Amino acid sequence: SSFHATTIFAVQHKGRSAMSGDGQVTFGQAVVMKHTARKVRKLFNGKVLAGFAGSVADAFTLFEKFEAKLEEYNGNLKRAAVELAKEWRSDKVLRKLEAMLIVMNQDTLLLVSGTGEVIEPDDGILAIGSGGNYALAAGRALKKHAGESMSASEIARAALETAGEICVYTNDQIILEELE
Amino acid sequence: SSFHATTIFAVQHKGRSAMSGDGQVTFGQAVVMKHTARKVRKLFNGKVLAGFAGSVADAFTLFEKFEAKLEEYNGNLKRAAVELAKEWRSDKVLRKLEAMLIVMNQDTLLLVSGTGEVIEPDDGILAIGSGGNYALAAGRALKKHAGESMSASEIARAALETAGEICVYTNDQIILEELE
Amino acid sequence: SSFHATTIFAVQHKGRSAMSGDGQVTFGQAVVMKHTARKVRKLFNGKVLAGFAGSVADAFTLFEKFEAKLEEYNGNLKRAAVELAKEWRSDKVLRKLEAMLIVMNQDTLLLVSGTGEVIEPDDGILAIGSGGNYALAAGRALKKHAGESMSASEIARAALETAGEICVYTNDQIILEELE
Amino acid sequence: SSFHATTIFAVQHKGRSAMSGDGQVTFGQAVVMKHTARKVRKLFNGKVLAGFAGSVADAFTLFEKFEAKLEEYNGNLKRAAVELAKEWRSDKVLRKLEAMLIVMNQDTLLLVSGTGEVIEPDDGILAIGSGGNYALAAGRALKKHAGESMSASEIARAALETAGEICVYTNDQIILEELE
Amino acid sequence: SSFHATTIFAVQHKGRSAMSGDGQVTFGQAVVMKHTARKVRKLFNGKVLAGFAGSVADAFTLFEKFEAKLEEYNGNLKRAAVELAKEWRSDKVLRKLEAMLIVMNQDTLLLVSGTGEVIEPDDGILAIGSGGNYALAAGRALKKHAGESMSASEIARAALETAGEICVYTNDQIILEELE
Amino acid sequence: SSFHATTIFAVQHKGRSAMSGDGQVTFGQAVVMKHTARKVRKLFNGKVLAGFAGSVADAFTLFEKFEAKLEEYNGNLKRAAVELAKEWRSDKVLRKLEAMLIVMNQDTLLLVSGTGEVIEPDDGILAIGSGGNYALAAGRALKKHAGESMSASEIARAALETAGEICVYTNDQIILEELE
Amino acid sequence: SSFHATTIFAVQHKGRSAMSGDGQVTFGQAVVMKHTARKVRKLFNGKVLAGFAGSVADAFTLFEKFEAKLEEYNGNLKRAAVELAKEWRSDKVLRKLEAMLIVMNQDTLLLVSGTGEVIEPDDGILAIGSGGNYALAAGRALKKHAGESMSASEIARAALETAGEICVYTNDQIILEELE
Amino acid sequence: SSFHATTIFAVQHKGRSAMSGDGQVTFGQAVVMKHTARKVRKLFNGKVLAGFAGSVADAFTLFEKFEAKLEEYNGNLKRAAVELAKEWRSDKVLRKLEAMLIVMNQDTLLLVSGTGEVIEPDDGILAIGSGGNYALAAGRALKKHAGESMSASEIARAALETAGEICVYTNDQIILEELE
Amino acid sequence: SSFHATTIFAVQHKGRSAMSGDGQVTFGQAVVMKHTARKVRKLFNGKVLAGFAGSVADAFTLFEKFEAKLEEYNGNLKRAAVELAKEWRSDKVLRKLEAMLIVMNQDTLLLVSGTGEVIEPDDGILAIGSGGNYALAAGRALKKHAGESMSASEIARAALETAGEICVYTNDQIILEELE
Amino acid sequence: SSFHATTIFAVQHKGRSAMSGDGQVTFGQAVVMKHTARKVRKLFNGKVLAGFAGSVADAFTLFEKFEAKLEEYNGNLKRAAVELAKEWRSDKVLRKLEAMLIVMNQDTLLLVSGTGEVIEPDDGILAIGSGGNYALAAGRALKKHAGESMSASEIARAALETAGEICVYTNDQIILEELE
Amino acid sequence: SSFHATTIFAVQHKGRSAMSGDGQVTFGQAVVMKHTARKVRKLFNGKVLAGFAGSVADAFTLFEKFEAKLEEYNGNLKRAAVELAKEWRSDKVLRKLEAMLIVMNQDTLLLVSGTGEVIEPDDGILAIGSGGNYALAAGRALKKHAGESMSASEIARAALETAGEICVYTNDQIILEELE
Repeated sequence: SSFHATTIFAVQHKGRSAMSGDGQVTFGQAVVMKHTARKVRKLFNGKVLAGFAGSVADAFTLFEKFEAKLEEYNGNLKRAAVELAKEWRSDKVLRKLEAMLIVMNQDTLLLVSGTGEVIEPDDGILAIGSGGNYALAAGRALKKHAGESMSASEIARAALETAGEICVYTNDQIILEELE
Repeated sequence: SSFHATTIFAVQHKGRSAMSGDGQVTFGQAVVMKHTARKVRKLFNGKVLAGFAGSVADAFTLFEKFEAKLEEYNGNLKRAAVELAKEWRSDKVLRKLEAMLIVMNQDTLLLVSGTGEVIEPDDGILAIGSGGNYALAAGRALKKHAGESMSASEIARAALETAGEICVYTNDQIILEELE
Repeated sequence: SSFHATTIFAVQHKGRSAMSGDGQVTFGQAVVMKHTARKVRKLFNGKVLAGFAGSVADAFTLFEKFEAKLEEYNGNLKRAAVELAKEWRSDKVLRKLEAMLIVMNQDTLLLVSGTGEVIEPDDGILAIGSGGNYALAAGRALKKHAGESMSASEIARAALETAGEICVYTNDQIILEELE
Repeated sequence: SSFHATTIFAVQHKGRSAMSGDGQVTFGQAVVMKHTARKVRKLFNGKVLAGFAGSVADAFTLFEKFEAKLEEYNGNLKRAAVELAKEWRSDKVLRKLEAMLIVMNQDTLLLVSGTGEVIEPDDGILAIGSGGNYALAAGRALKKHAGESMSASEIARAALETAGEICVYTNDQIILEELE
Repeated sequence: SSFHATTIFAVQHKGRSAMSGDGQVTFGQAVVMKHTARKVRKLFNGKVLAGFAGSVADAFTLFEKFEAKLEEYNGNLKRAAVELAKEWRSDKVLRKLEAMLIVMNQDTLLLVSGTGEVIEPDDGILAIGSGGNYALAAGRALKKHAGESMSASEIARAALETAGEICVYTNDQIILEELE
Repeated sequence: SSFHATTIFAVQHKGRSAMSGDGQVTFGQAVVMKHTARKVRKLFNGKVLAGFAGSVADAFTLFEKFEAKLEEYNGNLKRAAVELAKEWRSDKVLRKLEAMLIVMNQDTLLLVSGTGEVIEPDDGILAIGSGGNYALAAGRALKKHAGESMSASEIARAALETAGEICVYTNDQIILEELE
Repeated sequence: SSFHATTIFAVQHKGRSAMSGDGQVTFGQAVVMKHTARKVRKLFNGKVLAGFAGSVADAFTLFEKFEAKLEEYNGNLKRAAVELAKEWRSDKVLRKLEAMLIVMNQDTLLLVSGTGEVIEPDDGILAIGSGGNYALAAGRALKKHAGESMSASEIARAALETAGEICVYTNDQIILEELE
Repeated sequence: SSFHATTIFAVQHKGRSAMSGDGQVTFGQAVVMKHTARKVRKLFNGKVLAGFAGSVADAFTLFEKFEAKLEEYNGNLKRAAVELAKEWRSDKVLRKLEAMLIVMNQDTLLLVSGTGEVIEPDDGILAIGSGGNYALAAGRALKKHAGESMSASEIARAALETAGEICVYTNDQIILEELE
Repeated sequence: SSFHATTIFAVQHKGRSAMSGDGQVTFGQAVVMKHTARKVRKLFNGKVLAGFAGSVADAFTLFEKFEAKLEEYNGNLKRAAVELAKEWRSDKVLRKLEAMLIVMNQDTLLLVSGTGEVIEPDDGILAIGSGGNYALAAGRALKKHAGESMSASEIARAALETAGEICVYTNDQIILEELE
Repeated sequence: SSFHATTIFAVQHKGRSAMSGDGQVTFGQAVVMKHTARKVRKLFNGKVLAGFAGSVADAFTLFEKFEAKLEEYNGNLKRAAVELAKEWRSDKVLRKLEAMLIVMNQDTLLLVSGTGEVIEPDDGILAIGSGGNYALAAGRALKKHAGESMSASEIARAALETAGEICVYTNDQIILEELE
Repeated sequence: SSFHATTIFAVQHKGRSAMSGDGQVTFGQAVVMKHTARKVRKLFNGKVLAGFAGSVADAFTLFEKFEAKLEEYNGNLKRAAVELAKEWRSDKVLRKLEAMLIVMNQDTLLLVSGTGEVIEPDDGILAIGSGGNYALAAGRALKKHAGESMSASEIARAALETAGEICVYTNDQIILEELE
């Protein structure tokens, strides 16, 4: 069989911008090889958060094509988001690729898919990978519910946390990133 | 094809005991026939909450065998929980049956399965049916997070709410039940 | 292969109560054997409308069990609806059976299923068999939009009409029934 | 799994020409990621309406090839329709592509398919994406029945409306477009 | 593998009543064991034609249950048709049974199915077994077309004839039956 | 799913040469998008009838390669028939292509297949697409049977007619073509 | 579905060398389109017999490559046999191809396969296509038993004959060929 | 989907006899409902250890039949082991059942299976449920290597420990049992 | 069928660095062809250990690309690890390839996958091929428990040992390697 | 998954009568639970050898029904062989049963199958279970080849031996039985 | 379907070097086309035995690439073995290829696989194709057992012999080769 997605969660609340992801590398059906991996990077002079879901070749790889194209247009996510899609959708080797890409900036927030989708969350919460939905369900849940009572940073941390709790493919060691 | 599960969520917080479920009846792949159904009943002189997931024949049906056996032992869920399992696990017609049964009392809380399982949630949250997990992920999420800030009743309401929001098979019209 | 469901449509608007169904008997993949069949009967001194979907054995058969139990409780659809569910859900031969049952009265309106479901449409339109949805779509659509502009009888007629238009399994010759 | 088609509906009644589509982005089995998206664009100095179904790469992408070839022949839809078919049908990457294209003009109206089909509705209603039929059913149904009673704009709106009602893959927020 | 259906064709034109069937026994995928078999019998003092499709146990077997029930009601096909369905639909061993039963009388004409269907051809042509459709397509074809120019008897003969000509599972040696 | 074949029927009787086809565009399982389409063209100074089955890109497309190669040999169907096969059989994009091509001339008559077959009907009747066989069964049926009593033109018309009558994927609006 | 192989049979007895094949063109599951086709040709100044099985493109096509390489080595079947194998086995389009090739000369006798096999029958009977074995069975059987009693020509004829008898895919009209 | 086995491990080293099992109740694909469950019981005046794997109905249920037959023969595991096999293997409801049974005594040690197997480990380690092997691997491994260095109790504990490490279906909270 | 992975195990304890793998070559379902093979090589002036899993072509092959890129950056595993990933992940022929690569150095330790993953075990044990987990289970288990009590070399040896015990795909003859 | 067959080999040479079988209990795909099991018993005052293949419930179970019926006829294997078949073939629970039964006497030798076969080896060698064929291939091999050079007893021993050597599901610890 | 492997057996005993293979060409499921074929060749001035398994195109083909590369290194099997693997593993057309290659020399002995394996039998016996295992089981069997009592040459002969005896896809006519 294959390696399982990592779970990754981005959220944007009261103008803080945040991305949490697990470390759990779940190989095969059931086996776990590692308990920690970095797939949330900081891109472009800490201006963007991007987490990928996938293999660190694929991972690294996409990332730069997002860079390249971010410079290639001086800060416009949406634009570069797109022009990557095009690039990803077309490339033989990545077009087939399963996972997605979470990109966000100071302002705004994007799902970006092997398949050439690019998605914009109405409510400032995006989420990918194994437990995705579970954390999505945590995210949206908290924001709606203890927006005032908690933070950006915090809400995301927690997303993941809940995930690992319902979710076999998600684990307690969380990486956390925010912009300034 | 078949009718989809309803989603139902029970939770027990700061000694309030609560069960929310959607109404959405999703027939076939995609079609929706109704937007309201009662599958959360009050059982045994408002002493127990029980929601089922399923068909109201099956529904009604199980319910009474839980009654019958609740009287048959003067208030002991666990006991009756079990002795139903036995009964359900064995019966030709219900043993095959898909969904589960959420039963709770003043005190405590149980999953009860066609298959003769009976389950006890460490953290006082149980959840069944379509969006289950999504609401489970809301439940556990809130409790952990705005326990103080919100209620029994409330937390459950909301579970469902979030569900319908991620979940195609779950819908906004929620039934709510609590004991005293 | 098997014979295809017939399409049947019931609706209830400004106090008239109505059931339209096609005649198309579509055998096998593609073949059509007949262009007319009656599966909408009048039941219980023209007090109820019921159409079934299925085989006229199964058809006849269910119908009487719904009779028997309608008398068995002096006009209560819902009640008898149910008690049929029970009976159908249990029976070896009818439990497995595919199609559902539309039953409505002066007052009110029910889906009733081999599976032990019994369903109540918030908005007075019910629909079964091949083109079903197509006509549910038409139903639903007419009422919201030309409630004023058209009738019970007429709205039902049309549903089917539109069905046979999109749907290869539904055909122009429609049986129409109403109560008084 | 994959993202679900969006539902799009075009219709043409008493000389107004109209395109409605939902916003529901339904990822995976059941999950919903967004509630709004634009895939109905205005093309060629607001002379044509076109909605696509698909991914905004694929979306964008097709659209321009339909531009390019619309100019390439000074207003002839049908012509360009075709010549696109050809181009789409051949291209490695778009040929396999799932969804279709609705293109209409002042005058007339076209389905255009990855497969090299190009389709002309006898009755001025075309329809794509998830709930499609549901809304085609509504479309078709409205026009036959409340042609008089309602408009272009309005009939299209409603289609979608009814869709989101039966259909779990279609949602209430509708984008509406007409030409002059 | 299994033995293939025989093809059988009944038709009723200008008040002559006629049933043709092939002899071809096609075993396994491709093999042919026999070239002649009688599955068209005369029943009830040459009052009825009945052909079955199937095994001559099953064959013989059904036949008598049609007899029995024909006497059991003094000439009413429809009635007995039905009451067989019931009987066939229910019996463990015949309910599963694939093929159908063509029954006709002086007057009228019926398909009768393992599944408890009973069918009435609007246009006085019925047809079962391998080439069914091909002969159905001959039948309906001729009647519509050289009604005047040909007979009952004749039209049926020919049905089969055409069948064997398009159809691998149908063969030239035809049995022919009519009533007086 | 996919668009269904159109049905098309060519026949050659008492030296008249004729091609009928339906209009029915059956999309998806059951849905119908259009009720009229031209896929029977006149080719080569009304010297040849050719109907295709398929997409009008594919359609148009094949057609010209038949033209081109018909000129390329001054009237010899068979020859050009073949040399197309070669061309079609080899081309990546059409070799996979499902449907076939009916070509006929003043004299004679050919099936021509994506797969590089080229076929010659002993009896001057060819037929493709959805109801094919049903009309084939009508064709061969009539000719054999009311050759004298009817025409080229006529026999073909009717083919289709019968088809739509047994066949869900075939519809009453027929296009008719003949040479002089 | 696809067209069915034609059955072809070659045999070599008391120094006569013989190839019989049917004419039955069996399209789709069950349908028959033609009753005659030539796929047994005479090659190389009536020095070789070869029948193919397949499509007359593929047919023609292979044949010439066997020509070309027969000249390419001045009468050596086996040699050219092979060198064809090579060529066929490699070619993208013919490698995948289903059927095989029977080639025989004055002297000797070969099976030659899309797969790069080349086969030599110990006992001078080779056989391909639908009924093949059936006729190989007949072949083989005749020679062992009425070698004396019958001929080359005759034994081959008969094979096919017997084929069309057991086999639905094989038919009575046989093409016969021998060398001098 | 279904609930996942719990992992249970028994081992027997330097005359102590030991059973460890996790608490993880893993429902569905990925979900976890509980983190604690007891399926290791003490049987027969703390004379036997037995853990089951399964549902606490099935669980309870088997257990007693092993009681009953343990008394039924005054301490002989193997005997009763068997006679249970027999009983389990035969019973309609338990025969199909998935999981196995670990039974051990002062002396000795048994696998016992729904299938009528009864197994004796040469080396005193037995193991069932989700992570099983993982822990059998750990078991086996510890004993061979740190027999001296560690205990009964301890070796068993650890097995599970290591399980929950590799295995997503196994979790940290371990129930531990030994006899005297 | 195919040849089975060989089992390979690397571990790193108290600064010794170790790789054990079996010799069992298990062809087909059940068959064993050889009992010894070398797929653990010493790389880069005995500075690295690497074992592959696979075919000695694939084996050899990968190995050198890991050489080449190890030189290509003067001792940095991780770096070269990656740059290999890239290369492997991309290459048509190696990308599809099943097995992974274990690479470790004086210092540190890597999984490297045809898929473009590159993995770092928190606890210094890595493991591939047939029995893998079994030995990972043993690995992991030994270190936690008899770290003190045993060595690098020894712990690795044993892993495999235990493997061949549970695992039919792993066998007693172990190749052992360490660096200095 | 399931437990794998044991391998068992019976052979009869120069009037010695012998049965060898492995011990290897291979659970699941790959896992091995035990290395020794007795499934070769001596029956009927050491007059018969019988090995079964299967579960020791099933095992024991069959055995006695062979006993019972052996007494029930005073020494006639064949007879009792048969009358067991009947018994086994019919019984609901054993008729489904996979493995077979090797029975032999002073004289002669029998395969006896769940399915109601009873088989007699021409050459005095029978063999069942995992490696069957491999040992069968050893058996027949030796006898043919070093009949003189080796024994009954010996040849069988060895069978198994070879098996475990090619065969993953067969292991070195062999049980051996002979009569006098 | 396809042609079945030939069986081929190489063995090396007391310094004689030997390769036996059957002739049986088993086509399709069950059919046999030929009873003799040479796929064991002598290569390189009778210095090497090589048998292939497969098609004589593929066959011949591989063979020379083994030659070429054998010269290309002056007698080193292993080396050339390998460098073929590389070549075979990579080539589009042979990499997919099923069977293997048995190569041996004066000294030593190799399996060589489409997949880029190259294998070395510990015990000087290799075997490929249909009955492989059966003869493998004979080979290993005899050597172990009547090494002294029989020869190289002999042992191999016999392998095959036994095969054809258990094995449907292996036949009595054996080709035998040895070096000097």
